[PDB]
Amino acid sequence: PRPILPSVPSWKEAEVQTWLQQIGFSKYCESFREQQVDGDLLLRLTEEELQTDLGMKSGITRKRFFRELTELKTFANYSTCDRSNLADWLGSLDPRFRQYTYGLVSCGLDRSLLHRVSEQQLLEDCGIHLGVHRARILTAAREM
Amino acid sequence: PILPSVPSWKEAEVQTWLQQIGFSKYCESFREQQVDGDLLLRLTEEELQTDLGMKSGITRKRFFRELTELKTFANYSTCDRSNLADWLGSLDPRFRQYTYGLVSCGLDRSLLHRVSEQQLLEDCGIHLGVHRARILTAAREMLHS
Amino acid sequence: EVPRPILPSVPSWKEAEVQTWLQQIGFSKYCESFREQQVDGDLLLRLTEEELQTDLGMKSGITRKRFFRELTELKTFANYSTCDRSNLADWLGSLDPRFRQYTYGLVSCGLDRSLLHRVSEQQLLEDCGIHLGVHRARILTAAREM
Amino acid sequence: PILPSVPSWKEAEVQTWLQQIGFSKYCESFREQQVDGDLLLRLTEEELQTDLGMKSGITRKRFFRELTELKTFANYSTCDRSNLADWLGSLDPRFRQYTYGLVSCGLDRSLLHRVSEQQLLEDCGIHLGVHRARILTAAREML
Amino acid sequence: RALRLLGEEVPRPILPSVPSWKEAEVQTWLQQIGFSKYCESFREQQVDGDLLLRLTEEELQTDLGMKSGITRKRFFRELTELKTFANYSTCDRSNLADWLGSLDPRFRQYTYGLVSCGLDRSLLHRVSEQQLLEDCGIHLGVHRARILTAAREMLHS
Amino acid sequence: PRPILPSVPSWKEAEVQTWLQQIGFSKYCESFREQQVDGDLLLRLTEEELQTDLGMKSGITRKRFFRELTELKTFANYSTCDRSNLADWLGSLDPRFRQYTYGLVSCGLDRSLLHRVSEQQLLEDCGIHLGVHRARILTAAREMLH
Amino acid sequence: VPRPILPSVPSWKEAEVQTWLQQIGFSKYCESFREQQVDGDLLLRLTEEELQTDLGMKSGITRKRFFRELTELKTFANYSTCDRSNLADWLGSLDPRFRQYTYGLVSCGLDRSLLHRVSEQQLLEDCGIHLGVHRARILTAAREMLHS
Amino acid sequence: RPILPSVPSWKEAEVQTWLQQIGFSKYCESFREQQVDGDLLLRLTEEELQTDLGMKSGITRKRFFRELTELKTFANYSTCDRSNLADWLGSLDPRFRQYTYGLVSCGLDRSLLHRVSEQQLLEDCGIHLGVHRARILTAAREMLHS
Repeated sequence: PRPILPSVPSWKEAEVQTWLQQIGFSKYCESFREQQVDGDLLLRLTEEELQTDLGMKSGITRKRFFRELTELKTFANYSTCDRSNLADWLGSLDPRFRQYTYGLVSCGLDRSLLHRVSEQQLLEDCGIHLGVHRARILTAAREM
Repeated sequence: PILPSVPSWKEAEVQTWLQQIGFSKYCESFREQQVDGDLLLRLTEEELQTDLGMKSGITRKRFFRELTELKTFANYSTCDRSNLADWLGSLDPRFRQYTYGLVSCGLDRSLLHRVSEQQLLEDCGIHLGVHRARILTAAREMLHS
Repeated sequence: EVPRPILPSVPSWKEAEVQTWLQQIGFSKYCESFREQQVDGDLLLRLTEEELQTDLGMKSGITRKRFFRELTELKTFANYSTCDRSNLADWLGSLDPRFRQYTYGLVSCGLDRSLLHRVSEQQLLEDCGIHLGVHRARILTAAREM
Repeated sequence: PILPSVPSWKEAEVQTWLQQIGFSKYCESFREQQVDGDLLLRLTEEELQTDLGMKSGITRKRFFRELTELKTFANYSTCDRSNLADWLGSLDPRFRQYTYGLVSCGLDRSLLHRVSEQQLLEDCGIHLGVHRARILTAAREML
Repeated sequence: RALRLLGEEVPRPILPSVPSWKEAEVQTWLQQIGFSKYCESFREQQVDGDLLLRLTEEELQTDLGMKSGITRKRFFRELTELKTFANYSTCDRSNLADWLGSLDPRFRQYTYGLVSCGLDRSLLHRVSEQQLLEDCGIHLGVHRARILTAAREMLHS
Repeated sequence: PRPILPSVPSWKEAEVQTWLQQIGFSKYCESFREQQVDGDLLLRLTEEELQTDLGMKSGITRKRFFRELTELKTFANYSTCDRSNLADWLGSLDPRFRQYTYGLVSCGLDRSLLHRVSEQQLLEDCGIHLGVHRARILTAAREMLH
Repeated sequence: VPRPILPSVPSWKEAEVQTWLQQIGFSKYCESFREQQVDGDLLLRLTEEELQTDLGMKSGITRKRFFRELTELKTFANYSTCDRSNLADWLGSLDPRFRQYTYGLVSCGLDRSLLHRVSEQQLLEDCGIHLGVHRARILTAAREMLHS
Repeated sequence: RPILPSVPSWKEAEVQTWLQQIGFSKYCESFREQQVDGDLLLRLTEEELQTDLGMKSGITRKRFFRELTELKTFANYSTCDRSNLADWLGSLDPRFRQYTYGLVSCGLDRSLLHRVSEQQLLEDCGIHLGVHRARILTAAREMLHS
């Protein structure tokens, strides 16, 4: 079935490899192995890195990949890196927002600091690309 | 007739559709690229040209003509809780095509009032200004709770 | 010497009628490209400079100008009844007969008489393909009254 | 004499004119490209260089010098219902050359007042700012 | 009485009617100024008085084959002298030459540029900075500013 | 004798070499040696230098590298070059900010000067790329006792 | 009248330019300067671009050495033939080093009376004064000049 | 460990000796070929170092500038520095002494310094650190004149 609370931030190369198999991306196992992609790097993967460093030339294939990564990010356990439980805060707003947890905690944001965050920061620093999402997160952050 | 549940389509249903619209030539590319319903609905000019090998702008226009038809008469119920499809359709039947674009950003009826022109263009993929403006206008004259 | 039929239902034209028109206007040389690219009425009415150069192989700007001269004539005298419920054709024509050529551009965006008042300059240029500023300005002005 | 009806010229008359002005070398290109009166009047720098193969900027300048003459002394009556030709000419004989530019956008005397500087440049092909400004000024005060 | 125009250095004739010059007179002038090397190019391209007066950096480099910026500068130095002392009577009905000359003798060189756009004394008051640069080919800002200033302070009533 | 926090500013080529081995970047030992990277240069290393001069072509590899370097920078002993103890000031704000110490002291900033620092300075001169971090550091700097 | 102290560079011919190149250790470039027909006027107006592309001086360092010599020459040159209003002494009074800008200003037809109206853009683009510090000083002093 | 070296007056030979002392003998040939003397050494840019002197590595350039900054910090500028800007800059911060030649080359002195802008200190005088620019500017506005 579908894995329950995987601790992706603490994943090692081997766990990333397993996940690539499960989602039907075995073709890319070699690249990910050579590049030594662990949990931290997987969560922070960009379009650019995927295309140039991991050899995923097709925009459609990349879209499929990010579709899977988004799913993983949505259901991951962030407890090692998420002391204030931003995951649950984001999830309460909309389950789909949970995917942004690692982006926020990687900049050192927590519940208490969230109120002061700017739109630019959510886009550039936290990697929230959808305006709709940014706006909703911003709004809710100002009112808690 | 029956409206196809394109959001839930798999590669095989996409392959069938390509045949029906006279694009059998492209079946192999779509198979290789593993285009399912979700990816079909979200297909861009760029992806069509570069990743699927549809070099001609005219051919791409023909393709989008067919895709727009499909999108107009698709069943979105699995992914469209608030029934944005009918809201769009009531404005103009041709706007139903934008359903998946809106629900893919997590918009629904309640959130629609707050949407910006930039958001409709960049996030939702509504390319025609005329359409954007009409959708924006009608969204502001909704229920604001 | 005007191509026959006059007052044609270009929106409903198929490849064959496009082919016939190309012959009549002395562009037989391009029949093959139009055939290969499967240009019908709808696509002919929406044809761009870019598509004409790249996809249909009309390399000369002067040849493209000759082509658009003919296409403008066709668009000016075409029957748009199937696709133009609000009769934008007559509205445009009343302003200036030459403006009737913009009918398909306006109806293809889903504009009609009632919506026209709200249209912007950007919309007329980008969405409706009205390239001449003079024309855009006149159409815009008249739209803001109705 | 009588001014030639350049708007109605066919390929053959364009060919004749090229010979007369000493541009015989370009007859073949003009023939291949099927340049008639309408296209001759609307010819751009770009078309002349790329489509007609006139590589030299100096040669193009010589060509436009001849074309401007032709435009200045052409008969526009078929296409110029409101006689913009005479209006332009009265301002400055040299402005008659812009007749076809204006009538091709569907302008006439009555509409002229509403024209903008951008429109005269982009739509009508009036490249000299000085000329644009004078035509604009006079158009607003006939209103 | 600083008249070096009666000097041996200065190309003959003095006060030439350059607007009416034909290829042959252009050829003669090239010889006098030590640009014989370019005679062939100018002949081939059929440069007459009107084209000589209107010549641009671009035409000089690409169409006439003068690849060096320094050589072009030398050329324009000579052309500016010619333009400064030329007779513009055929083309300058309102005597813009004298108007420009009264401001500064070296501004007379702009005469053909101004009359070529259809400027005259009466119209000069309305001229813009853009027009002097793009239409008249006055490249030096200092010159543009002085001409502009003087034009705005003209009596048109 | 072994110190807890390493004195990276005083490191020589040999200590840099050792560190590369420990973090699994032995592959790059040669490049670092040829380029004569010491502690000072290691602390000041940029993306560009890492790619072009040290031959680390992969953006993923560079990310792994900087992940290790950030840790080193966070826990380094800066006492030789940090007379006013900006390290502890930054650390008090957030332990993760200690990584910016060498950036600040390399421009000649100290506690007394910190109040005057601008956003542009923190970005261009000090190399603080994260907006969130800049803003927090800036805020705290303005509200200091001069 | 045989040897002058301050050289009349504006009136120099090719031959005097050639001699100067030899003296400053740039004999290697004599042929290029000869071929390009560089006289005093052109020497004084030489740009970075012309020096690199037309005269073949590829190195930025070599160009810097060249301009170091040219700046000296420009600073001490006699401009009397072309400088009626004595802008040279005006510039010199501000700072001796600013005398090097004389030919740049007189070549645009500036003089003392016109100086008050000059703009920063003009000093940079038309007169070739590249150092902002120099432009600012010249601009400041020019604001206290009397115009007509 | 040179005491007050008169770098502005240095000839090719002294620059060569200096290169040897700092472990850059590899670059002696290029510096010789390009005829780098004291004046050119003090005014050297990243661009000239890369393109004209063949120092391809950014890291090597950084090492070089580290040495040059040291030399500039300890140099005797008396030939070119009549108002003793060197001591004024040094009194502010010993690390500012390195900017002496940049300032005096533009003809600046103690009395003029106040009129300089931040852009001028960057573009004309080659002061790359914003923090340094701002500190020099501030102190210049508050100084005692005659």
